[PDB]
Amino acid sequence: DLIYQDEHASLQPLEGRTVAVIGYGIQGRAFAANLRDSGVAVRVGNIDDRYFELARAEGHRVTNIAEAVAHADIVLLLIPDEAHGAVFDVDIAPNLRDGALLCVAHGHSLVQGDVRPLPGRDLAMLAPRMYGDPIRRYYLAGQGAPAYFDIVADHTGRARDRVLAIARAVGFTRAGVMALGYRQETFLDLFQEQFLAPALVDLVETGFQVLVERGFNPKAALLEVYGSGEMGKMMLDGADIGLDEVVALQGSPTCQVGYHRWRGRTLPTAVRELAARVLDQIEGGDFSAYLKEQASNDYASLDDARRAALKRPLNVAHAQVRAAF
Amino acid sequence: DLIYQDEHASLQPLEGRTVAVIGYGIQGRAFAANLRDSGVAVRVGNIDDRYFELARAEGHRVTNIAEAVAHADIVLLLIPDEAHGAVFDVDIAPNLRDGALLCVAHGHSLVQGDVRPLPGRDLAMLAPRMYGDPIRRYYLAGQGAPAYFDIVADHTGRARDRVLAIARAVGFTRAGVMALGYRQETFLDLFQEQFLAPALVDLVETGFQVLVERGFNPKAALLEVYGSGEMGKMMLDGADIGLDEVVALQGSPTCQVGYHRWRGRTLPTAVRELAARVLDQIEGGDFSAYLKEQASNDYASLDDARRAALKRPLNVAHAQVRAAF
Ligand SMILES: Nc1ncnc2c1ncn2[C@@H]1O[C@H](COP(=O)(O)OP(=O)(O)O)[C@@H](O)[C@H]1O
Ligand SMILES: Nc1ncnc2c1ncn2[C@@H]1O[C@H](COP(=O)(O)OP(=O)(O)O)[C@@H](O)[C@H]1O
Repeated sequence: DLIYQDEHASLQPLEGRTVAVIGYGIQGRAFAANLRDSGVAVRVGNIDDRYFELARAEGHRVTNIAEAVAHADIVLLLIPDEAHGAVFDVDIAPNLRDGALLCVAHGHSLVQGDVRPLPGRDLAMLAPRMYGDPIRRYYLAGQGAPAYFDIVADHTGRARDRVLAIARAVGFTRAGVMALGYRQETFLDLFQEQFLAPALVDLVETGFQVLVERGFNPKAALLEVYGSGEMGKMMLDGADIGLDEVVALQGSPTCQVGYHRWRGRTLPTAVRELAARVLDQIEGGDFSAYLKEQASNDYASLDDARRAALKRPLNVAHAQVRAAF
Repeated sequence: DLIYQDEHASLQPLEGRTVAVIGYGIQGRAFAANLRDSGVAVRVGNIDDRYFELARAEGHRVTNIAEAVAHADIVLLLIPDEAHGAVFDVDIAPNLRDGALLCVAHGHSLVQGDVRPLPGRDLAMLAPRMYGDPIRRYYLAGQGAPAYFDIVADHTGRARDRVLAIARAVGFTRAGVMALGYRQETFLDLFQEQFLAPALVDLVETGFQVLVERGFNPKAALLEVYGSGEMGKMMLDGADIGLDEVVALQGSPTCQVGYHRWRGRTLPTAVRELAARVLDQIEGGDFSAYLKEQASNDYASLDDARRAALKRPLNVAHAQVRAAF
């Protein structure tokens, strides 16, 4: 495994170079803010909207995307993946200076083919593992977000040092920056969204329903299941020292005994089989198909699931809790 | 439902009264710090150890437990439940001033019979839903922790106002303080520890194993499954606006579509049946039995599960990650 930190990365490759940040959302504003604080010359490329006005008002050298790319050596494409293909073809590819570098913040856009290698220019992924605002927090708190990187096209032979110079300027090198293919990163993102995320909430919901069906106070049921933030905190503390280690160091004897009675025995094999069924759907291409179909409806059936979800006892109870507290 | 806030509670019942905080751990130090900042006269009762020295060094009027109870009108018993029975019988019950109030921070000690009603004195539960340090943070941040309360013995007719005066002084009334029996609170605590907590980690682990078994980078697998804190953050953000609502407001279309494809369909009935099997074990008394047996070994078999857990691929991978980052 190949993991770079502050000692293995240098700010030298950015000296006298202009970085263009495309977008000024939760991702864009964080990168832009850190780069500037690290002494990197940063321009903001953005469309005529509210986000553009914010960048100008916060002192950044802000123009339309095309202008920003023309006046830049490293370009950071930090807008939604839905916009990449169009912006890439019209703004980026035509104006990208000879020997310049293009970076995306995950592999979604590269796997889709919306962003592609260009003869005479470098292309990379530099994907923080924390989305948006934390990147700004961690940085100002002397820390940084862990990140993956992949050199897609190294037509200069300078991509790696420049990629890691950005990674360092933004703070990612402090935690550490590991090498991993954009394709695998994309499949981990989708897997977290399609198996893990739903399965946590389904489980949380199952606990709520069983308590309510057994005549426990619904507001209290929801509060303990996740409403407290206690389940939230455990999973954040777990990321530091380990999930079992949280129970050992923080938990009481009555808690530890009870936890360990059911640890490794709550799930039938059926769960494992679905985790593989979900991966099949991502690697095989069955999801890539599913998604295109939703987008053709204008995400009509998605907006039904949005509204269907809020009718569920859990989301009914949540509204009743927030109102009361 | 009966939920009290700042407007429905008063600091008047604490004016010219002395509050004794038994213990100075993560719970004790937080209560003590807030009470003092709210202008309440607070004494600290503690045994001859490191925790006692900390209280004295931070300016608190600190003595042995028995002395603190004798010189107090409201007593807060904020030490481990293992110590309650002994401290109660020797220190509290013999010295508890006529018409004084005893409070515990959950129902564990009351259900066990270690803390009991006394003729001529008040007894209550005031249980914050966030354990330890957050109580201090939330307070200094102008906020407070949600809490449950139960009046066990109201021999004065003044218990409720004094309980809620403490609740307000500590900050719990800001969020809100709901009425709930100590017995139910105990069963929610144990249920969170025995079904939900294990089932989250089992699920997290299942995701990790499936990814590793399919030739994904183990360090990356663990990072995405919980190591990021992204799953942690979602469940904390979920407590604010709702778990499905987090996906709707923060998630991308590709994320939302994928999440909603598997939401409500990841778990077979077997899961629901165990959630009931776990409740049976807590209400029926089968767990109360299980626990006593572990304590007779001196928690020998628990220390085996502690060490067994750290051998699991997930906890092996966690060590490899933290070291690397
Ligand atoms: N279709 C589009 N074409 C170009 N830029 C866009 C488009 N849609 C949104 N943007 C820009 O992308 C940013 C949106 O950020 P946001 O929606 O918060 O997502 P993210 O977190 O991925 O940045 C803004 O700068 C906005 O102006
Ligand atoms: N057997 C005991 N008898 C009396 N006090 C005890 C005993 N064990 C621990 N304590 C006290 O209880 C506190 C322990 O706090 P800690 O272990 O962090 O748990 P908690 O979060 O429940 O307070 C300290 O003040 C300690 O001195």
